[PDB]
Amino acid sequence: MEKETGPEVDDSKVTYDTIQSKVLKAVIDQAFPRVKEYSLNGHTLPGQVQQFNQVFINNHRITPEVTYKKINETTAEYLMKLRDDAHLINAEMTVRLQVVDNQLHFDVTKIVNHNQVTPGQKIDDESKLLSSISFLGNALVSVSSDQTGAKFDGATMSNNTHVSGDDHIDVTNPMKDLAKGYMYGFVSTDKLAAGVWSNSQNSYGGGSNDWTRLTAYKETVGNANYVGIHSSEWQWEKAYKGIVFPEYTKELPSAKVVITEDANADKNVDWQDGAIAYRSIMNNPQGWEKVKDITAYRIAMNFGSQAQNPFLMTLDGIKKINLHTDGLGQGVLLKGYGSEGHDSGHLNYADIGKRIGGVEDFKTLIEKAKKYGAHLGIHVNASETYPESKYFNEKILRKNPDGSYSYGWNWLDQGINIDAAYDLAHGRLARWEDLKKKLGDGLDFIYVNVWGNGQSGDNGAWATHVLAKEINKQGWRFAIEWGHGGEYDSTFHHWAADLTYGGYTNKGINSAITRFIRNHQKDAWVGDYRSYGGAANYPLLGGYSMKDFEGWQGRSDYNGYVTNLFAHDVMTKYFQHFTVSKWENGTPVTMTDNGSTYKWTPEMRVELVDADNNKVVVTRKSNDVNSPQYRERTVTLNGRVIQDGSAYLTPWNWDANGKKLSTDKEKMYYFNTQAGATTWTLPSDWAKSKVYLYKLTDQGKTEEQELTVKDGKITLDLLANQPYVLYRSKQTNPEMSWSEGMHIYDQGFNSGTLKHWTISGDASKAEIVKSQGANDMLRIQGNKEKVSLTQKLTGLKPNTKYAVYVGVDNRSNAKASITVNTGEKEVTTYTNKSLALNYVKAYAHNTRRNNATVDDTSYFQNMYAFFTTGADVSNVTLTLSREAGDEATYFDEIRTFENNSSMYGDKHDTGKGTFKQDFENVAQGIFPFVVGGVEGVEDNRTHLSEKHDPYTQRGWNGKKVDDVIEGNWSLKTNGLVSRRNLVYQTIPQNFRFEAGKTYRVTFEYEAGSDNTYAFVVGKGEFQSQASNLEMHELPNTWTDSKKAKKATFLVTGAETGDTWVGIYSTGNASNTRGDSGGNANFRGYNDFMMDNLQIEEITLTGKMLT
Ligand SMILES: CC(=O)N[C@H]1[C@@H](OC[C@H](N)C(=O)O)O[C@H](CO)[C@H](O)[C@@H]1O[C@@H]1O[C@H](CO)[C@H](O)[C@H](O)[C@H]1O
Ligand SMILES: [Ca+2]
Ligand SMILES: [Ca+2]
Ligand SMILES: [Ca+2]
Ligand SMILES: [Mn+2]
Repeated sequence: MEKETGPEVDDSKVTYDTIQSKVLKAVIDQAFPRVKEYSLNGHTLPGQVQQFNQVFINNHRITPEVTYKKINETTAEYLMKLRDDAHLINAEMTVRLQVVDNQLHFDVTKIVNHNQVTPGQKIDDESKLLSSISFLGNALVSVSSDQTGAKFDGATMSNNTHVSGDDHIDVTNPMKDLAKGYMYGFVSTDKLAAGVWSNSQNSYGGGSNDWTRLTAYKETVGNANYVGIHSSEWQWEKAYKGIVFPEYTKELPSAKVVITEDANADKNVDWQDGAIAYRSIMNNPQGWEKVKDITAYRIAMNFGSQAQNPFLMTLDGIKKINLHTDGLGQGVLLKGYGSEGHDSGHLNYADIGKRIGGVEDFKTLIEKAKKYGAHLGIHVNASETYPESKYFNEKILRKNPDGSYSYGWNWLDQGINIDAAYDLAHGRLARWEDLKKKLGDGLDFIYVNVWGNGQSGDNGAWATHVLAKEINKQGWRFAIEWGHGGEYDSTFHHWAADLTYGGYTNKGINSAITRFIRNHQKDAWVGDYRSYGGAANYPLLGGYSMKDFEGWQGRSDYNGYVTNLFAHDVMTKYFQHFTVSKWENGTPVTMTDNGSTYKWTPEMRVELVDADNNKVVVTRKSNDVNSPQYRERTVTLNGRVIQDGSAYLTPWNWDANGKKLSTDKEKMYYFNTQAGATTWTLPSDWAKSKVYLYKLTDQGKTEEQELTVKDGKITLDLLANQPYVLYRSKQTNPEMSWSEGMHIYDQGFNSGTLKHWTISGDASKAEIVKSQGANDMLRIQGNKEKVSLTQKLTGLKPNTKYAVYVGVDNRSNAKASITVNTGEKEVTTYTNKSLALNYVKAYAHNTRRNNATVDDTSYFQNMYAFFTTGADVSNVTLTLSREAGDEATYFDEIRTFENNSSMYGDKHDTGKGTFKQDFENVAQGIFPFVVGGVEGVEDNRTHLSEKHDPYTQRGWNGKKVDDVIEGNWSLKTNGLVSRRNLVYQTIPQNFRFEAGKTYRVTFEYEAGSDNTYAFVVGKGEFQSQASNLEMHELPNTWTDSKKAKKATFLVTGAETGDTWVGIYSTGNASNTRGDSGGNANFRGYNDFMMDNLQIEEITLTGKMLT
């Protein structure tokens, strides 16, 4: 390339003015809100040196008619009239330029559209809206190739660990052309650096073209090249299908420049100085301050009516983590907080799940969690819905150009995507307000799943900012699924924080510039995941690594959850208590992974600081990518080593909510991923103190040991992958009030003792033991006489109907029982040997080997008693018992909760009399059935279907069968045809067919096809050597009937007491009658629904005999 030239500047017809603070002067044009040049401490940066007196309004070029007024020494104002008759533009906007110390503020302070526009109302011609305002072509700041050290540095969105989103461009003549959007952008000389912020929600496209609030341009002026940073275009009045959006969707355009000398004392002026200064002018995502102290994120899952994780139970999980981390902060995402659980009832945000304890228990969870620094969030969806949801309506549904439904997710039911723009234009905001009204204060975050993938149409920067603003207005923090989503407002990105998702192209934001700026404000980054290479091969700042133990994707590994907190998250969060001040890259390395060999330039040293002038230095131990030292760092705090390679001894001076700890509560955490002794220098305020070490377990601080301090040092030679904590004085563990609000003490056997139970019989026969997943359970075995354990049920309401269950896995033939005595009445339920394996994937005691009870299996199933309190609730007792037997019974999870079922002779209490299940008052699950093994351990595709006429019922969109047969609820199975396996079955603890007695079993059913499902009678444990079943294939219920059919069967209990009945998915092909895809799923060809179950003990007489 040859040296470039462009027109010189003739300013003979220009009148300039100046506005200035004490430190910064800006020369501004009186004709147009343009800054020619900035001066600070005798140094200069150009602005827009060549006049460009045009703006673009709705993408039309306009020469504004401008009048000017200098308001005061720092502030000028411009009235800009905008007229273009041919394009129906008739408007005016007012702009102010204001110097605030070393900042320049550009604000559109008033906009008037002379066309008639009413937010929320019809507009007959959308071209009458004032929809976009662009000042592209007027740089807010620039640098010239004639200036020493002229450079531009900008960040774009990249989620590929191999590809940095950052550009670093020397501003030279000649240079390559530049006309490109950026999220962040800095220009600098060797004397001054500038950064630019804008609230513009412009996009130039997806990927690296998105979130492009700035635009950088090269312009050649005389003999110099300038690179200028412009705000990208701003949005204003918008509509969807002629309906103007609500007023709150309009945000007045704003941009700021900040200009700085050296800001990190390294005696160089570059983009890093700009980035430090940029923190004073940037938007900050709402709730960001909380992020640095949320050390323990995880998901607690409910799904398919099962109530795997009742709100009050999650509080016990929080207490376990509080003990095990010694008071680190927590963030629990409640996936399935609403309706029947995860992916039920979407859009009705206020519908808090009733079977997990409803709004009352959710409020209690939020309140009691505060003292543990545990913040709750919920999973919501703003992109698709199901017929059951109150908000399912034809008008909200997304249609394709050909008129067909845009079908969404199919799992429990077939959903349909919604049109998010229609939704915004028709009262979406009110749904968040309804949830806020019902739930009240204290919820931390809303996690909006799926948004950003286009299912509901436009989910880009503007639409996401609007959505985030609705959520933030209720006082909630915004969180999102995708690494690329919600760049402006999000504080958490699930695909950044769960390192296992999506592979190397779909992770967090791969930008040193962006991470420098915002590391402390969000978990949005690239964490350590060696097999992705590039930025993920041991990032020096770490990066959030999320695991779970409460059922999400079948995750149950508590111990691995805790070790991962300490292996990745403690130091990640430590760094978030400081701001990045310096970032030094090393030499490029060559890596090979994921099918390519590529160059990567790694960070080698990162420095951070806080408001107390503490200094943290993180250094990679080697730039050699093939050395073990590439994946090691040292960390110093004011020069003192706190991490070196596999071990750290890190101070922690913040309580679980982030508040500064008192001196006597200051501590240090030790963790080493390897065996071996390590030696550490103590800080001066520890060097002469006594020091005590504790091993951290689910019981809190254990194995107290005073350490020997020699020459101000300590040496630690402890277990690998085991957290420890150090203090300068002896510490104890607090009372945890286990299971508070649940009417019993320590329902999950987490307190390490049984002393709060009254034990009758030989107490040595009852012990707390760990499952194969380390889940503590009550075990009774080897007893020659009855052993019972009793507690009072406390805090009950008088004259109230209740259910109680205990999870039970009985490996003995001996009777294992749950008994409630109300003071006035006693009810009891028992099981002999358990015969049904547990297939509920989100449930902690399913039969997956790694959370098996014993012998690699789990037969845990909920064993219920139903009772009613009288006038006096001071002596209501719950007893677990086990008659004599050699083998073990395991019990875990005692849940007592209001319930209004009437299953026993039309009465509530466990008792004699005809059994009936109308499904209208189910405590949880699909009682008296339990899900079978048809899908193995799964988020089972059988659940309680909820009525919403007409959408859930025959005829809507050609639906062949009703989701709900009678009342508001039925038992629905979605699409589980041709599986040759058991869909669900009774178990004797839920309904016992007594030996030698005969029962009439009746129910109503829908079936979409002939002989796809069968009513079956079995006994003992089902094996798919296959078990004998009595098989009754069921015809479809709609080709020759306008409603569900009634079925009736006689069943005599086998002498072994283990008879059961159920529904089996046959080997027959279903018939979708020429329909396919979403239509076929929605219409119910492959479905089965049951309702109005009745089981009556009878004596065979007369014609019953035939
Ligand atoms: C990872 C995740 O959140 N997936 C949910 C997402 O799935 C679509 C893509 N595969 C993706 O974004 O990852 O959105 C759908 C709803 O449209 C589901 O919520 C996905 O989660 C899945 O939910 C089902 C139950 O519906 C099961 O629990 C799966 O285990 C779970 O991954
Ligand atoms: Ca510097
Ligand atoms: Ca337990
Ligand atoms: Ca019903
Ligand atoms: Mn449903």
